[PDB]
Amino acid sequence: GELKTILGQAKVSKLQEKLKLDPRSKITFNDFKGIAKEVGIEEKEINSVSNALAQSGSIIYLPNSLNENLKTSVFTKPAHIYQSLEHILDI
Amino acid sequence: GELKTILGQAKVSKLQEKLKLDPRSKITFNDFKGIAKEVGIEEKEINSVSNALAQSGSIIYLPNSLNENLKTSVFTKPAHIYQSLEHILDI
Repeated sequence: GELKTILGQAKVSKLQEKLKLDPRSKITFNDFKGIAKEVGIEEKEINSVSNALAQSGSIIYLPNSLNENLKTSVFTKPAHIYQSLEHILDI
Repeated sequence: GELKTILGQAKVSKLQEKLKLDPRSKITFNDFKGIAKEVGIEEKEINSVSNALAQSGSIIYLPNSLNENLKTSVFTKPAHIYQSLEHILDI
């Protein structure tokens, strides 16, 4: 199923590109779902895609957080957050 | 916790930026593992990180492919592959 795998991945790549163009750096998870649907990602796959993007460091999305804000927020440009955190904690 | 999750993700973000700057567009999984180790990702974590990067569309990695070339190859700049494939097949 190499062809099917690649073509589905291509949609998430488009999602990554669109989050890059978007000037927002923090959006709601509902906002994120809408952008994912714009590039053709099916509803039943959005949760899985959000998890893959978080584990790959492409977004920060912390649905298990008890902080009400982080729980429903998607950070779409997390490189700045990673770099800032390692700077201020000197690690 | 949120902080450990973010700092773990930061390593995979660093891996993505190393792969972007590497002149090669196709590397062995062995070489991929080595670059990941350079940024602190252990061999114990590599399979999960590669799954997340593949599902995110950040790499193409088809280890179960029967084509002997693809099964050990990591495509580190797949954006051009996605574009070409959708173009030549007209969706």
